[PDB]
Amino acid sequence: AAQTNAPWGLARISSTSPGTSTYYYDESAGQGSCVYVIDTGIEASHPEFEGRAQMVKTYYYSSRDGNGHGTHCAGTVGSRTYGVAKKTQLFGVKVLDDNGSGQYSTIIAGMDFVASDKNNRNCPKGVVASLSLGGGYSSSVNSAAARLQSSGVMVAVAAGNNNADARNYSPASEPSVCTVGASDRYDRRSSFSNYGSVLDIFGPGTSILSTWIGGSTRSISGTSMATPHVAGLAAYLMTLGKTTAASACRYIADTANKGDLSNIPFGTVNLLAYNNYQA
Ligand SMILES: Oc1cc2cc[nH]c2cc1O
Ligand SMILES: [Ca+2]
Ligand SMILES: [Ca+2]
Repeated sequence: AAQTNAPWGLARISSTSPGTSTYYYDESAGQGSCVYVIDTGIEASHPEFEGRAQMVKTYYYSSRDGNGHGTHCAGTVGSRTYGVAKKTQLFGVKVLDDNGSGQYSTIIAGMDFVASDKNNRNCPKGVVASLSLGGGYSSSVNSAAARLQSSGVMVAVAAGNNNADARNYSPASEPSVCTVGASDRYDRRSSFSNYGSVLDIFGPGTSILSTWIGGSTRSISGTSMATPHVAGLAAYLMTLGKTTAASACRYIADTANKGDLSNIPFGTVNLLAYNNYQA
């Protein structure tokens, strides 16, 4: 299948060169898999989700996304027009408030929640967890991320936007999960993207168009936008039967476009997420 005039990030992931505008993908499009977006919530009623999205847990007064960040990330994972895995099932867990902030204890609770909750869901092709969040190093937060991954969920986390070594940032510094850096449409590391040896892969993160609250759309930037590109790609590859939750990150790195990125510091991988689609 092919989405013509697709957002640059989607075209990039199914391309071997920058500057193309068609997103080529397998029609299975991630159906049968499930992706938990642990963020500010998801506007499930948005037309772009076609009823494939649902709030599953809040840690605040309401489960609605009053911020937009979570809805944006979810859209990149699996909305019809802006998503990587267009037929995946989306579950929202609101651990961040409408200002986009949350405390470590509730973020940890949200992760433990997902590890348990996936056991009551029908996700035959696999389960993915997308975490476009993070803060200063915390061994408890890293530990919660490692537990989720070991429970059998493919965990993808943002590297962070401090243009620094991701080793001092928690979600990102946990070695067992998939740490995602950001790149722009000219194949340069995004100027805000953290880097370092803990990064596993890079994904499109600068000026990413996706869904927004109020049934709208908006273009924003961040490793927060790169993360869902690979969470969505993992779901897509899992329903294709190419990999499993435990090895998806390594599989994505193994099959990535290598050496294409510029502005990559020595010691940081030069790998860009690639679906390897051949029609
Ligand atoms: O990168 C991000 C990190 C955190 C940490 C808490 N909320 C966040 C939202 C972000 O977009
Ligand atoms: Ca090339
Ligand atoms: Ca890793």
